Amino acid sequence: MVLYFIGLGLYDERDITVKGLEIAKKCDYVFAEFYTSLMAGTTLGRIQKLIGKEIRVLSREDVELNFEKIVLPLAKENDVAFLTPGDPLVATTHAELRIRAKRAGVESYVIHAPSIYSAVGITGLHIYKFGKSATVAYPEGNWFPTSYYDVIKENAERGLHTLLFLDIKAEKRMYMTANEAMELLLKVEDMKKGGVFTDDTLVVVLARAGSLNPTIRAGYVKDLIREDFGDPPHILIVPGKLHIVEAEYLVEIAGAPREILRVNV
Amino acid sequence: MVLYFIGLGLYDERDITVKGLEIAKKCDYVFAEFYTSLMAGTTLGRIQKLIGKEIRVLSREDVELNFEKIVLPLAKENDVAFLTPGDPLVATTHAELRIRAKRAGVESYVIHAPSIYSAVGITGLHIYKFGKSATVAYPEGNWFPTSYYDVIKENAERGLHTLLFLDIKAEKRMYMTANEAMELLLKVEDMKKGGVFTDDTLVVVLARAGSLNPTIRAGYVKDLIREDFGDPPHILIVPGKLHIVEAEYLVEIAGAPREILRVNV
Ligand SMILES: Nc1ncnc2c1ncn2[C@@H]1O[C@H](CSCC[C@H](N)C(=O)O)[C@@H](O)[C@H]1O
Repeated sequence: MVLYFIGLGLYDERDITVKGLEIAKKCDYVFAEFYTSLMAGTTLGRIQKLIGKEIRVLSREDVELNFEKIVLPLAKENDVAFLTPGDPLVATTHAELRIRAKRAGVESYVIHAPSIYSAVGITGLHIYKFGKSATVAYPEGNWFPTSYYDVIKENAERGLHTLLFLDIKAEKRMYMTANEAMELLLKVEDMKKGGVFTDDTLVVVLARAGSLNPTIRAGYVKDLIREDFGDPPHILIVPGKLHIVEAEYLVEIAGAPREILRVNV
Repeated sequence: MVLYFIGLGLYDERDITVKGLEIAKKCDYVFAEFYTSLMAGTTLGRIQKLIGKEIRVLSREDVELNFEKIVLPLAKENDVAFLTPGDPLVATTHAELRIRAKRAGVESYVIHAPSIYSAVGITGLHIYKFGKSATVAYPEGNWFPTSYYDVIKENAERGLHTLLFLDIKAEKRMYMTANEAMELLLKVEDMKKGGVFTDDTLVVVLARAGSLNPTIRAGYVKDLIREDFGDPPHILIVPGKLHIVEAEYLVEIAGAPREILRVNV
């Protein structure tokens, strides 16, 4: 009778909310997609074991083109769940699927889960200070995406931090590292020369949020661009002007150069 | 020797993650704070029964002034949990507590949970389009703060959405309603005349996010200002120019008038 969109969280199968788990366990059919993000600390098997249900994984094509043919038909006479990494409606286009559900006469409900969008709070940067977000996409052929550079410029001008989601090519098992994102940004900088992203720019890297020991590092691009931040997923952040407490946390917790403690007010 | 910052999530006792629950259950001591926000869909008793541990609630003073006197001494020789509504470290004052832990020679780990910051994705508005966030504070005496109005102005002129956290008197457990926020914003507009918030402004109200039955409503201030959005908590969003997909979700899912499809896109 219903369709549930349930987030699985940041890193492993235990990042699902108790609410989401109890609801999933009682659903008749369970579908899921693992192309919008990477849960580096679990496997399909462990997720299936926790929920006690077989999980039918769908590809991007299955979802975007055939969601109404694969999932919705069952939701008309059964309780169906659609699982996704992190929060199902953050930096995905899954919200549109609720419209398809409605038009198909299917009621849908959303169960949230920890998202990287809010988890960056662990970097010590004030969440309210984050401005517009952007995605660093892999260049393809003659096409080299650069909109994310303008976003950083716009936020920085306002003293706001910029969250940069990094690209993912699930089927090819490609996960953009913070290092690759920094390299692309330097290239865009040489092209636009806006002084937005250089070797002297302070950046923050958060890798495998959700795990108990995520990698949290802050420093200048010149020093971090070749640093090993561990396995993906990674997210890159370009902070705006720092408040004293933000700088203190980056130094004490993220190993940033003590010199950033001296904010230029 | 270990302190766990564990998020309780959005609304009720089941919004904690499985990871958070299992870790909390094994902790020797469990503390909690309910001053950064509240858990409107549950009670201390229900949270205690779920975790199966006595929970010592701490006031803002207990934490800000005495975190190292009350919590850290126990964390030095035991496993201690510190529960917070939402996702830990979204609240600005949380981060610094990890530095206190470090100074006391205590290891700390963060267990994330859903935050309203990311849960607003259920409004159908693209997460990347949210700019700087702000809090609408109740005016009192001769004090009439209005910085949140400027935040909306700066975001909107850049085509970005503005997430407005509404004031809460945690201690007294009194919540500002979206209606009161709209009244205040109209009040501020009449004083600043910036043309930022008027009867013709399109707003989105999200009430009781996390619940299976949150109220999601979109429409013009003139129509929503006296509407009943149900019990707290309420969140108010002033969207910037909309992508057609965002507008269609607001119409189909949030009952927005068809007019937004031609006026706000
Ligand atoms: N645990 C994690 N650690 C670091 N980055 C993460 C992450 N989970 C997701 N990301 C980042 O976000 C991108 C996916 S965007 C989809 C996000 C998801 N709906 C959520 O709510 O988190 C990844 O390519 C990566 O850059």
